[PDB]
Amino acid sequence: EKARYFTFLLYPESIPSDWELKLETLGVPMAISPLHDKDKSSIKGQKYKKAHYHVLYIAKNPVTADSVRKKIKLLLGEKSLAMVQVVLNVENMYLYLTHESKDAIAKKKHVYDKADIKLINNFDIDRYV
Ligand SMILES: [Cl-]
Ligand SMILES: [Cl-]
Ligand SMILES: [Cl-]
Ligand SMILES: [Cl-]
Ligand SMILES: [Cl-]
Ligand SMILES: [Cl-]
Ligand SMILES: [Cl-]
Ligand SMILES: [Cl-]
Ligand SMILES: [Cl-]
Ligand SMILES: [Cl-]
Ligand SMILES: [Cl-]
Ligand SMILES: [Mn+2]
Repeated sequence: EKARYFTFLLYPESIPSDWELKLETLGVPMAISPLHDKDKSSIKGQKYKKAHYHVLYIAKNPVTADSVRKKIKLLLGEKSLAMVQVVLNVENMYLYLTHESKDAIAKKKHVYDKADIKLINNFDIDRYV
């Protein structure tokens, strides 16, 4: 029930305006997706999912997803995050940030620009695969 690689979603309405600088205070590598403003909705009668970011988070040692959730809530506020997911395939999850994983492309998801990925704490995907 512990892991090193995690992902979670952040939504503009429920994060502080200085959320990115606050993540920059943590001591773990992260990759932040481009803004996902054009993802297809799962809600009957809507077109777009609520604009959000995806964060790929690399713990230093094996930890629980709950521990990561509590850490981000203490940093960004209780309303900032509902849950944290474990990542088992870190390369595919990195590519998912721009919907360029094989599964994202199979599902015809909206492709984003890799230039809009933000790396914190010298994230380098080659180290984690
Ligand atoms: Cl930290
Ligand atoms: Cl962006
Ligand atoms: Cl850690
Ligand atoms: Cl951690
Ligand atoms: Cl833990
Ligand atoms: Cl995964
Ligand atoms: Cl997918
Ligand atoms: Cl999509
Ligand atoms: Cl596209
Ligand atoms: Cl890249
Ligand atoms: Cl750095
Ligand atoms: Mn998305």
